[PDB]
Amino acid sequence: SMTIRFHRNDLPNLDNYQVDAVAIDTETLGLNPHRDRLCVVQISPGDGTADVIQIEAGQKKAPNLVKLLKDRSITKIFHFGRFDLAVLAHAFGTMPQPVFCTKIASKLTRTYTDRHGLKEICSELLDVSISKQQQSSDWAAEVLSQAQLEYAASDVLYLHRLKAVLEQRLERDGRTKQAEACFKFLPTRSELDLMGWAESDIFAHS
Amino acid sequence: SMTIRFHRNDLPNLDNYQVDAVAIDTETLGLNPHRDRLCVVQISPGDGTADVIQIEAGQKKAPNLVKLLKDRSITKIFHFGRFDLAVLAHAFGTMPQPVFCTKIASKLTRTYTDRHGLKEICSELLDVSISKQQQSSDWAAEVLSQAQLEYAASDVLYLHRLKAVLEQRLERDGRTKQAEACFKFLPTRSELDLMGWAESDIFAHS
Amino acid sequence: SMTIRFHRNDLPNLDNYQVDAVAIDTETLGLNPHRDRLCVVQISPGDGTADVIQIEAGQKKAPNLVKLLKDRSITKIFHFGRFDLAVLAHAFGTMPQPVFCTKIASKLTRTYTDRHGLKEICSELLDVSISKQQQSSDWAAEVLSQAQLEYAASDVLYLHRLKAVLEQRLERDGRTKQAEACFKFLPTRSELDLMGWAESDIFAHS
Amino acid sequence: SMTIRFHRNDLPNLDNYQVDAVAIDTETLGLNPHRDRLCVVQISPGDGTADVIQIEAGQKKAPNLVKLLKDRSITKIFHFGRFDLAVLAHAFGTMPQPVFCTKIASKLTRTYTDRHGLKEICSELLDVSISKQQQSSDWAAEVLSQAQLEYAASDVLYLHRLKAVLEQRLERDGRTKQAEACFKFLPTRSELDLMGWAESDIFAHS
Amino acid sequence: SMTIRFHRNDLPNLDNYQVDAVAIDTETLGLNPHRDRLCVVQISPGDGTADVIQIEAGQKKAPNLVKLLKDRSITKIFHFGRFDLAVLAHAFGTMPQPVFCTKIASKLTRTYTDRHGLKEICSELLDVSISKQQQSSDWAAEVLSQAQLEYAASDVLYLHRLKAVLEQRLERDGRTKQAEACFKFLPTRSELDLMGWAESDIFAHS
Amino acid sequence: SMTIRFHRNDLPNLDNYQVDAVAIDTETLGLNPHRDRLCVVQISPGDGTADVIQIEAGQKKAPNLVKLLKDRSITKIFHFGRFDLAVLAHAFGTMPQPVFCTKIASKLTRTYTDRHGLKEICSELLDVSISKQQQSSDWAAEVLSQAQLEYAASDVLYLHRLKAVLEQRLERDGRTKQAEACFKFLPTRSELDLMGWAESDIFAHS
Amino acid sequence: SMTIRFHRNDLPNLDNYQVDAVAIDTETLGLNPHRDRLCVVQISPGDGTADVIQIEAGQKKAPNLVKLLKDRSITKIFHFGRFDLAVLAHAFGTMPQPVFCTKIASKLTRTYTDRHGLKEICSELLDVSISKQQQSSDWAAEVLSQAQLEYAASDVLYLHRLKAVLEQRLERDGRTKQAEACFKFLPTRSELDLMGWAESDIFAHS
Amino acid sequence: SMTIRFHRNDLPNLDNYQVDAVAIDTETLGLNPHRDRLCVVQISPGDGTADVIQIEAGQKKAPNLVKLLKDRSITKIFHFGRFDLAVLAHAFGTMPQPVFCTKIASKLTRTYTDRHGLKEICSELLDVSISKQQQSSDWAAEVLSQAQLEYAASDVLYLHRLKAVLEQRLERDGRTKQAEACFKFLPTRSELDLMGWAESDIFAHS
Ligand SMILES: [Mg+2]
Ligand SMILES: [Mg+2]
Ligand SMILES: [Mg+2]
Ligand SMILES: [Mg+2]
Ligand SMILES: [Mg+2]
Ligand SMILES: [Mg+2]
Ligand SMILES: [Mg+2]
Ligand SMILES: [Mg+2]
Ligand SMILES: [Mg+2]
Ligand SMILES: [Mg+2]
Ligand SMILES: [Mg+2]
Ligand SMILES: [Mg+2]
Ligand SMILES: [Mg+2]
Ligand SMILES: [Mg+2]
Ligand SMILES: [Mg+2]
Ligand SMILES: [Mg+2]
Repeated sequence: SMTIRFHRNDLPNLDNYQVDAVAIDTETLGLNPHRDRLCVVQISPGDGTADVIQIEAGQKKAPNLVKLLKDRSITKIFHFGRFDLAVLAHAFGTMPQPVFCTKIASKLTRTYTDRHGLKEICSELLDVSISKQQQSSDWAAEVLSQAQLEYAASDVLYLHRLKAVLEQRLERDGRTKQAEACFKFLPTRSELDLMGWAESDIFAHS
Repeated sequence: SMTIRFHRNDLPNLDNYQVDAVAIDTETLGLNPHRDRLCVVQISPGDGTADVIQIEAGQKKAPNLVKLLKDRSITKIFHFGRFDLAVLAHAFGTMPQPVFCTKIASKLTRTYTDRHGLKEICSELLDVSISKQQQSSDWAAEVLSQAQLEYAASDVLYLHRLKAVLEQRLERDGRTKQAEACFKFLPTRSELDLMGWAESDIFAHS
Repeated sequence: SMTIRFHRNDLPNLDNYQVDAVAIDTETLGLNPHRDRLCVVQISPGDGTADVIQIEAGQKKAPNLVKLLKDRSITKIFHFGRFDLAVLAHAFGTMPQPVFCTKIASKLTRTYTDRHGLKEICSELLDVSISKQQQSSDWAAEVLSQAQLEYAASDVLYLHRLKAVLEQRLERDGRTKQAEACFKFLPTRSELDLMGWAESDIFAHS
Repeated sequence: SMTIRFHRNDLPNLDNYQVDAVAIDTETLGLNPHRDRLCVVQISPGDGTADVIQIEAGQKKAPNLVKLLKDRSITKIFHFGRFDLAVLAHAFGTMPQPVFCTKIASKLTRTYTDRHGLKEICSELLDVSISKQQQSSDWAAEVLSQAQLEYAASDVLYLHRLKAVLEQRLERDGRTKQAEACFKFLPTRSELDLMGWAESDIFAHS
Repeated sequence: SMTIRFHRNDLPNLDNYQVDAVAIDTETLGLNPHRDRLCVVQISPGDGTADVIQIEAGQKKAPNLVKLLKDRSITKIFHFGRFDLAVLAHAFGTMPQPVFCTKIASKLTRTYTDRHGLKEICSELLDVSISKQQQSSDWAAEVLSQAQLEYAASDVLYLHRLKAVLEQRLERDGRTKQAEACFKFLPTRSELDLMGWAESDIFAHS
Repeated sequence: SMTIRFHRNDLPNLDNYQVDAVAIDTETLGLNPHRDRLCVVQISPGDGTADVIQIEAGQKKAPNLVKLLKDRSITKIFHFGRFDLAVLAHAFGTMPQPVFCTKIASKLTRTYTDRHGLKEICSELLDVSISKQQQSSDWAAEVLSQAQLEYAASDVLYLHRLKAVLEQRLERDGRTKQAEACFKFLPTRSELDLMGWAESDIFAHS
Repeated sequence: SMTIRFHRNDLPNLDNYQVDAVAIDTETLGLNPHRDRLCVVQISPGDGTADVIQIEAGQKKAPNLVKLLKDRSITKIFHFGRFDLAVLAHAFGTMPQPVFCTKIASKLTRTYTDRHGLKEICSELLDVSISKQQQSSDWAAEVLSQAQLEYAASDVLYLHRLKAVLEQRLERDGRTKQAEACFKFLPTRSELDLMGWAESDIFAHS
Repeated sequence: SMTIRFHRNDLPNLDNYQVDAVAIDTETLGLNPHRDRLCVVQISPGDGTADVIQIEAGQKKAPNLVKLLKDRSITKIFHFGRFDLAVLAHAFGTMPQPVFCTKIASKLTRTYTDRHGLKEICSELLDVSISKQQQSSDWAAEVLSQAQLEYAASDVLYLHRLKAVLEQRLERDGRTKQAEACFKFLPTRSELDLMGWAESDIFAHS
């Protein structure tokens, strides 16, 4: 479709990615990065379109995508980047930075709710309804459905708008500096997950 | 005693504190910084002596101590600095930095135990036995006992040795960079505690 | 509308409030009064209308509303006043009294259920259906919607009727005196919450 | 002994009780006042002696003791009066008042510990060691041992000293007014226990 | 209606009750028999009709109903008689016996489910759909609704049919003798509840 | 129907069972094999038809079915065979082997979900919707309904297709060898359940 | 010794057992009667001596002991008979009756404690100290130690004294009738354990 | 000492290992094999001596030890081999087999206890007291203490005796075949741990 570009292995070029921030999500075979391989990277330059990239089993390189991940002048926007950063670093050897996490930003601004999922915050903050996938998907399937492409694109099509609103909220309630420190630490939080502390709050007393 | 110097309100001067790192702990009326005032600051320059400073109710200033807290060329060593940093920032208005936390360092090196208390790690890493206070203390008492001064000093007399050993262990098992990122974030972790997130892991999914 | 009067900062006058009891609720940025500011005070004199007052960030005074809060000849009716009393005292410096809490009264009369929410008790006791707000609201928004005004007004439009029925039930089952003692203590319960005991039943054994 | 006077049913007179406050504890057959009868009332006028009164099965009256319970000019001191007030009111028909509870006072002053038992607070606040009874006692036995009399007396011999110290601590940390409101409510808390709410915090949200 | 006869205080006579078994349920102000008075007794002779008896506050006698409760030649059928037996014994001073409990019988026969409620077992065993009351009822109300009468009657209109089917199932799977021993003990189980063991399995190890 | 053949006690012959694998499920009176007898065995040769065999109370033999269970050249396919293997071994004295368990295979392949029920995996892997039985069934009833026969047949009509897809997934993600070792152990796991370890993970540390 | 007579398989005669009550305990290979065989029966006629009977693997008969178990004129005293009754009935085919259980009697009299073990109640009620076995024993060993014989005898040497005291306590606090009903039901409680309800309180609501 | 031979990296030869079974344990930096490297392998040929082998950081080969691990004619005895098998396979690339696990064997024989630790079973089954290490050890230390060597040797010096006794117990209580099936599966259980199922019972329903 005009909204969703599908690719195998990597972006074909970075012509669409002369931007200051990109929105990223991933699909995997599950929540254990050492067991469950990366299957899809979905990314948007913020212009209302998305690229959905199918990652092959055993794929070690994605040079164009990795250029964006390494580029320190490009902010990588995630919703709950803690997981995606670990998966991406594990897959391609580069820990993306710098980052903005809309879920951390939601936790620091939407102090009246415990519901910080992407669907909930898109409805509340953007008046955008994204459909939640009900049946679980084998994202390692050789052929991905158009339904799967649409779900994957919906994860990134709105993160730039979400970041814009959450930055306003962070400034309004006075927590911009703390959010930024969380974003600076988040790559280390993901590293510690890969290293063996996925189940531990390193800052907890016990 | 020759090991422990007692002071009211503040250090009398910084003649003893021409150092690159200081060891710090505090005593309070309890674990809620908004309710439970700061009562004692104990600090050591690492030379085998300690200063124990009695903090008065309503005391808003401690200029000599605060000079050390603000001095970015002086590393402040804590065991579980997350709490002390919040108490100190709440009391005097300065968030101390930069910091080294021996409890975070223990969690990242002593991967074979869940026991990361100061007494346990001093015994294991330093062959130093520190006596644990058994009965709970009113640290807001007008007169502090010599026993209380000794307990307070024991909290800081060994942190320089502990940091030396833990830095070696961090380098041996390859986690120096992650530890340093945790130390950079820790002042924000303490800020978030004071701001209302004391009971939340900001990096958790839910 | 004729049912709902909107105001900024404060009631314009007390012409509508020559009454023996007022019904009050609040909206905030969340459940932590030290973190989450007061955003809305909604109040009804019991005549089938409601005033919805938008409270600005940093607002320290609301003189007309505070006159009602201080007036010991005016009973302040809440549903779960424990929270609202703490928020109001924190915002404006006056602990409202005397009070009647329809949730405490429900607990002492509706001994056949664990459901003591306002919607449930309005349906059962008054045959009045109030719509529950489904999506969470940013009550600190510069502009409040008419939907938000209606939700806020629904919190206070029926508390006088509810108190009338609950007083009858308290007398029928013989617990008026105990309810009144609870209402006398409730301002202290809210004070203790602000002081640091929000998570503790002060009367519990342990 | 000179410290402990034993009585059957009631105090023989109130010659020893021309005082402004009395210290009281009880022994029962267990923690359920409707099932487990009152067996012993122990009381001290604060002069370093104690009266231990054996209560018979089915005993409905204790006129001299009840005169003290009703006397509003005499403060009844308990450690955790919530239970004793319910037992006494159930046994003799009078809810004692006014009261001072050293356990509530401890909770409001000893903010650095979760240990608020009588033995712990006597050691810490009074430097008085009271022996804890290790084996459980049948307090309904026809004959009480001297050991049992000593345990019962130890419960009341020090409450006046404890109240003196805790009043100083309440004033030092600024919570005298809140403590007094708790003491005023406590008789109602005990009434609500007898009425069927022993397992419910009436002030809880849910 | 022809199915439901309403009475105040007691059955007018026992002309309808020349039977070998009666079906009984009750309504109360809640689940604590010492606090929550008996409000309704509903009873059926098994002929497809039901008597619904409104019990007044403070009512100590119901002579015709109590004749049935005491009559050892008449089996009293309950669904979960453990509660009703305690309420009835508390209200009128007679522990009904002998009894049959369809819930105990269900537990001993319907070994393939954890759902032993009356609605579930009537649907499964009788192909009879009884409507569950959704909103909670004040059964102490001076005036009971026809809806309330129908709910109360539905509790007893089918227990004879249920007992017939459950007796067949008990015989089929070989547990008639154990069921009968449970029914013989059940009045004592209800007595122990009234005596103070409502929260304890007396046969448990600990 | 042409899809479902009903039998009493046993298959009439094995003309339909000249196959390399059979799909099997059972129905019982509940989840405790020592208490809850086998009531139904449902089996399919994989050709789109199913045999539903009613097992009588006290039935000790089913010679034709047991020939299939013992035949080591015939793989017995189950969904969660752990339970069925114990029930079958308990009923007829033969532990079926070798086996394939689609639930173990699902756990080893569908690493992105915790939902491993037959309905869920048939929908996801086969695009086959099987209706879940909502009301609980007495499977020991003398007469089984056509609805019950259809539910029982649905348990086995698709297991050959499910095994085909799961074998492909096991090979794709590299866990065929581990799955096969689990299938070899499963008969012992069921034996240990019958022997008294039904509630213990024998491989757990503690 | 003169206190302990050892036997293989059975009592040699009943010359010592012309009594109205016997005290009984057992030893097994564990707490699951279907898995863990009976190994020892220890029994006392109440005269200060005990018989310890070693039960062989596969032993189906113990005629002299079983005569006592069946004899309805002989009360069988246990501490927690619920388990021993199931083990004995499983081993020899006779459910012993009538019974007295000192643990049920303790629960109904010692309302001031949750500690109802034999050692605790012997110390408190009899002033008799019995040594608890610290290391776990293989009671199926071909040769039992004298230490094991002494432990086994200590289980029964004092139950007659314990029953005497507990009967007095039951009469004093008015619960003799309820205790007797519990003793009448206990054989059924043990039957239900053997039948498959060992983990269920049959009288519970859910 | 004559009992303990220390080696760096590997056994110097297999002259001592012309045996049918070897006893093995390991020491690591913690319980996560992907994070916590192998530090020590301790092994005994069953002759009352032990070899303690220090494993270097990054060591990928131990050819003589690995010859024993691969040798299918040599049974590898562990206490809780589930962990050691994963650590050894992760370190050197060979999954040891066949195996005997004394902890699984204990679980299948010592049905009267939940205590299956090596110290407990050595005391009970062998009358051998092994000292438990109290303080936690850094097993990655460049220099291991003689105390550490003795602890490590104590883990393997008695496993042959333990296996001898447990085989007798397995035969006595009839579970040899089930134990052997568990031992055959255990290498797969350890593989599944390394693959990502360390926290899941693969045989559980859910
Ligand atoms: Mg996604
Ligand atoms: Mg994401
Ligand atoms: Mg300290
Ligand atoms: Mg500290
Ligand atoms: Mg509101
Ligand atoms: Mg409210
Ligand atoms: Mg006492
Ligand atoms: Mg007391
Ligand atoms: Mg009912
Ligand atoms: Mg009922
Ligand atoms: Mg089935
Ligand atoms: Mg199945
Ligand atoms: Mg025993
Ligand atoms: Mg016993
Ligand atoms: Mg070891
Ligand atoms: Mg081991």
